[PDB]
Amino acid sequence: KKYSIGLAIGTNSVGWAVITDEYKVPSKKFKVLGNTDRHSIKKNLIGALLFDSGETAEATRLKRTARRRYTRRKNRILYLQEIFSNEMAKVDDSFFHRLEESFLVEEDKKHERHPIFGNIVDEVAYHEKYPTIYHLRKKLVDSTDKADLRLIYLALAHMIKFRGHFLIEGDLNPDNVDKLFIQLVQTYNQLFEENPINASGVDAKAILSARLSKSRRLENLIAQLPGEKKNGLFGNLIALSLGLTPNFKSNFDLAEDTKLQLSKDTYDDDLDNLLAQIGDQYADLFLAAKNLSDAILLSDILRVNTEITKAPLSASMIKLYDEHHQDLTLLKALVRQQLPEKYKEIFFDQSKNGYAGYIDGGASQEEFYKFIKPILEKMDGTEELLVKLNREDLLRKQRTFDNGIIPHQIHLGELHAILRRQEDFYPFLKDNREKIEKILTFRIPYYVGPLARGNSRFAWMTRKSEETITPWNFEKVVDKGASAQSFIERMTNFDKNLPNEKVLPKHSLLYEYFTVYNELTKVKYVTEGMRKPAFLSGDQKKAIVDLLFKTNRKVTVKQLKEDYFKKIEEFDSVEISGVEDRFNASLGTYHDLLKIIKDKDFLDNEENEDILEDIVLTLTLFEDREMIEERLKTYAHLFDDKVMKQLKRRRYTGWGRLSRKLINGIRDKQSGKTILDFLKSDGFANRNFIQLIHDDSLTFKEDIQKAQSLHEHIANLAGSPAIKKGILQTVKVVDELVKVMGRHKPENIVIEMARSRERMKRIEEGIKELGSQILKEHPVENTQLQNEKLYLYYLGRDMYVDQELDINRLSDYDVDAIVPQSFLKDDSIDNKVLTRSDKNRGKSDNVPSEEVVKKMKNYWRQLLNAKLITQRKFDNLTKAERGGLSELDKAGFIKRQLVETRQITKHVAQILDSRMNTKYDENDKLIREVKVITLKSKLVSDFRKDFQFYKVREINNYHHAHDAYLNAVVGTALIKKYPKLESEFVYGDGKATAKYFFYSNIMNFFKTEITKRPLIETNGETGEIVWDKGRDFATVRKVLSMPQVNIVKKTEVQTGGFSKESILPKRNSDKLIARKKDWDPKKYGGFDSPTVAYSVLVVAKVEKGKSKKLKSVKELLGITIMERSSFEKNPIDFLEAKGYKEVKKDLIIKLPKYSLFELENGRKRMLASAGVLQKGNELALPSKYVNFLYLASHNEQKQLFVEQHKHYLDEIIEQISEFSKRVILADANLDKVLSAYNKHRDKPIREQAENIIHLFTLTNLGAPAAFKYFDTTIDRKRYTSTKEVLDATLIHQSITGLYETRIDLSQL
RNA sequence: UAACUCAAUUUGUAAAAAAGUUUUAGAGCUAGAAAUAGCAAGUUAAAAUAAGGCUAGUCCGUUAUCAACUUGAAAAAGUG
DNA sequence: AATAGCATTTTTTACAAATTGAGTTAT
DNA sequence: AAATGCTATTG
Repeated sequence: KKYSIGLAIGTNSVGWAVITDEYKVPSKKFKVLGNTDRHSIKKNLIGALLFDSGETAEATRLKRTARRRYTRRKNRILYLQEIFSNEMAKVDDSFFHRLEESFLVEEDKKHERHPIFGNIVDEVAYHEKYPTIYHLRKKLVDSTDKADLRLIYLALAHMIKFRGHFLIEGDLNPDNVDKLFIQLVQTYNQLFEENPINASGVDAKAILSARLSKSRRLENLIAQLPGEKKNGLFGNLIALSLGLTPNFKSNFDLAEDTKLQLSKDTYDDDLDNLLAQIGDQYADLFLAAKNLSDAILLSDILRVNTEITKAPLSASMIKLYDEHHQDLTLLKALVRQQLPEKYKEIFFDQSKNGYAGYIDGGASQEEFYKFIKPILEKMDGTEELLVKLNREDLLRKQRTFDNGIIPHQIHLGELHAILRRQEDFYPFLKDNREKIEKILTFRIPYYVGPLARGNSRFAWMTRKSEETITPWNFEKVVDKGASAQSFIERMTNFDKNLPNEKVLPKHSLLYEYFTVYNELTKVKYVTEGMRKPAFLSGDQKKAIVDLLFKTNRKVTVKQLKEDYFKKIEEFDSVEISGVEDRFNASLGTYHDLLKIIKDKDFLDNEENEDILEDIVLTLTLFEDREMIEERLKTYAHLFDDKVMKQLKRRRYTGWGRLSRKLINGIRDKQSGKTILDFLKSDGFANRNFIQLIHDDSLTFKEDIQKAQSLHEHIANLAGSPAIKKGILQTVKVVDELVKVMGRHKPENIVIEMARSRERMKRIEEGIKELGSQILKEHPVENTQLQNEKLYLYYLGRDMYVDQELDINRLSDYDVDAIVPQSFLKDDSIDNKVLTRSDKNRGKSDNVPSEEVVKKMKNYWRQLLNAKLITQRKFDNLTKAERGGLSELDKAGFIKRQLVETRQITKHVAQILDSRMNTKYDENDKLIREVKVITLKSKLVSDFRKDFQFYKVREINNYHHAHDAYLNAVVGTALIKKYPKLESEFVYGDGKATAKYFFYSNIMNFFKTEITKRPLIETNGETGEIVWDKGRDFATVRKVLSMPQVNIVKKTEVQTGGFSKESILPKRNSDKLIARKKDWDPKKYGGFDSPTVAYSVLVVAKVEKGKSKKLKSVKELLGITIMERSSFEKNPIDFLEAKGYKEVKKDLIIKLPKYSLFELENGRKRMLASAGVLQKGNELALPSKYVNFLYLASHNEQKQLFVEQHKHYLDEIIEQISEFSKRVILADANLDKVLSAYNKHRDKPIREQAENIIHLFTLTNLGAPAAFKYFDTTIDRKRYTSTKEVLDATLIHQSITGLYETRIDLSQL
């Protein structure tokens, strides 16, 4: 017979259902393979498939890239040791050996146990002399004394091993705050007597370098400068000091929007363009700002002078040490005096987050400071210690989270010192001073990637030499350019219309030309004389470009109607019917090159344009000046420096969507003009790009089609890989159902798809940039930012009257949606305006009145600049003053509310339709045997709420299956009752408020009570009956009442990390796992808690007693992710090695996670691991009870059904008890559930329902979970033994579950 | 459906950084047969950071994909 | 069996591709 | 961001 398919596609569940003609889902009696009593079983063709969320590639990428860093840092140290090799031997036989075995216990050590000197006395003395590595570093930088070759390696290696960041370009130097601010002032002063600025020199070191941020410290630095805008030149010179990218366009009235970034590798190149345009006399402004900006950077990383020591970092680290030494000594005597009884807790007990916990225990700085703060202020004579603790400067370590600020510049400055000292004493240091710096310096560029040799899936570089790559021969042995090119060319699109070809760059002239002449051709004009607006003159367009478009970047219709009509075609008033504002397509690259080339002869002529295409392609391709430099040398012979050196200055972003071939090249023989040249003159047709292709008169739409894997297809979908998993299983589900129907494709298919830590870092960052005074009466809670009344008030200034909404008034203050809930159903937040009242926003029957937009738009551009909300929020917000949600704007919001427009879903549709519709007809046209209907995600949600088919998720997993049914129902109906919409829902080929009245009344044809609808609703053409509100509305009721629903959970081998990542200390346990072959976890610790990949059923024997008497056994052994590859290679040896004797190789059942077992009384179990099970049972509460628990939780007429038919409780609790006692088996907890029910019967009607919905966690399928029953938590009763399963009935489901092989595990 | 303009999320890749943790090294001191007392110290470093693998690279090693049965190296097909 | 503690973090630069949602043009 | 299989301890 005929049938359809419904599908409910989520990230964790594909729901599926089959309906026949009478909206009925058939049963069907499938075989049962295996060795059980059952040969057969009748299942309904409804069900779901559950599965664990698919995951993104980020965690593996972060770890993969982290592992590339570790193996490099190692070779970074190896490069150093290789240098020191031959000379170190002469000093110490095996110094490098003693380091490499540092970690080994004394018992397994080959050399002395003291790594540095190889005996006790020297080593003890080394530490006594230089208590921190920084001491040695400093002393090696200052002292001129010939140093020990081992202490030189140990300073160099420390500087190389942890070498700080590569964020800042160029060479900053410790040249530094107030005495460099005076130089900026005196520079800006003696450039400008006439505009004078002064502040003397007192409070400079603080107002910049205070407790608060860097951006808000410009407001307390620059606003102190009375009669200067901080957004002027001297501000923008203090702006560069903090670390901004200002644009000095206005300041020196320069036409080009010149922007300078100080850390950028482009700044010295960006310095030349501003001085050569402003003069050389203004150099001392930048060359005195970079001094102060340096200061700004160093001022937070180092607390020393540079006048005494040439190692200001290492020195500054010693300073922290000595303060750490003093502050300790003091706090030692201060405890011995006032609280000598609490000395143990603070200095001896590691456990408590005291000092003793701070050092030898796991107490961080933040944790330690939070436990001493109340003991400081109590104990008098600790004034500075609180000042330190409140400045984060109390008892610092030299190795701390906030060492991230130190750039490699600072460490290289010291590494250079040491070498410059000891080369005088060591010949190999003098010769290799280049190499030893370069090991610190060199840094594989991101546009090269893994230095691989055809064995890295991810790599892409090109090898110029095949020899090994070192930091010193890199540019010799790697083709950096070619690699740098391939980095981009392996990601940018091909031409859709010609897949073999590659898209041109978004700023290519030949492209730029095409964009305009496609937008220009359709511009129609009307004057005083003309009677029907005439389209643009094919012949005359070449002037409109040369006159208006080649002249400026932006072409204005206002600057195109006024300039052209009035000065070209003696035309008074100019009305433009094609476009009314600024043109989208600009020739900007023509006006961008014409300023730099200063030749409209070369440009405009274009007798050879192929040279200029490379130039602009190179500017888009690379971002490194160094890369761009060489690449542009090919065309230096035509231009001097100022013409070919400002071309390294120009940089371009983006790629085009169309190739060069298509645009200019692929022509027609009949035509004899390209798509660009045909756009420039099409006579009296002036046809478009989309025209030019598809016009059957032209040969293009053929050429394109004629010149033009499930996993690949699904992979290629743009969408969360989490949804890409539901999509693949959907297609498998479908593939299987079709086979169940004797390989007979369906009539239709209906698809459907659903939709604190982030806050903390976003709010803190925002609170650092804002200057809000949050904290004054807004204490911190890391979690409670998910409070929506708290997140939207804050985001202390209320929206309606532009005042301050109170905390009690923030609960009473309304929250309006940006657009009424009728136009767009969107998450409350990104349209989440809270007003004093709704009566401020205006009429709810459209978008807010112009009056409030006229009123507040001047403030709406003060938070768009602050970037609080997207600019598309301000488009609708300002749409009252722009236009206003018209009766077409509303009809389109009410049409898209039911029609799926999301691209993922369309593809799901394209994929499914393509797979069903394979056969063709007489005239090469496709046969559409199966119709795929995409339905939005609120038809059924309404259909259920409207017609008493309510959903309660908590009860069981049927909702996903039920939805795929309803989705099938509505889908076949809305296609029967409106067949004209098979171009709107199906995949394949005042009147605005009348399209609205269609869309918004489409679903009313189900009803019976609108203000009188007929009983049998029919077709608007055929005599086909489509909905029989008498019969069909009780078949739907019937289906949701069906208790046997096919629920299946994907069986999945586990992948990912070997174990928990925590490196635990040494311990006596076989649960520890060695981090390294010869690293006995008795001695060295390791990991525990490995993830098992899958279990296997071993049937074999094990030796018993000293007799080695084989005793037979049958148990589950967990093959861990790390074990796995070993066990698969040779399962017998792996298992024999485990102690198993005479393994039955035929009986080794592979058991991945979620394997279902049927035990007795239909009690079912899913193995979660070798030694824990989870609830494999699903409870079907009858439909009667479901609708009760929804209303009981929660127009007037069905309320009475709650009070009446009440006490559905007593019978619910029962069904739960009868289930919990049969399959769950959590005696104590079911006795606490009952015991807590009976003592809450005097609690309201709703409350008892709200806790029964909490009760289903007990009976829910999957892992036991804790849950509350009123004010009584109920700890999870887990299943921590698989013994029972070993003699149960392993069930092998098919993806639907309709096919089963059941194996009774009474093997042995 | 296509190009176009403007501004948000999602996905994928590469290059870098700072910590954390683990063992060792940094002679603890007296008093006591010992348990235990008193006190002195404490900030640093080396090395490991998936076990590892062969393709031996300054590469690869945590994504995706997985009922059963028969057939296939696999992909996949066939089976009610 | 009931019971309880446990889980590696954070930061920067560079690029590409779709999507979504406000506009002009056309098939 | 929880959520849930390890780990160990208990009478």
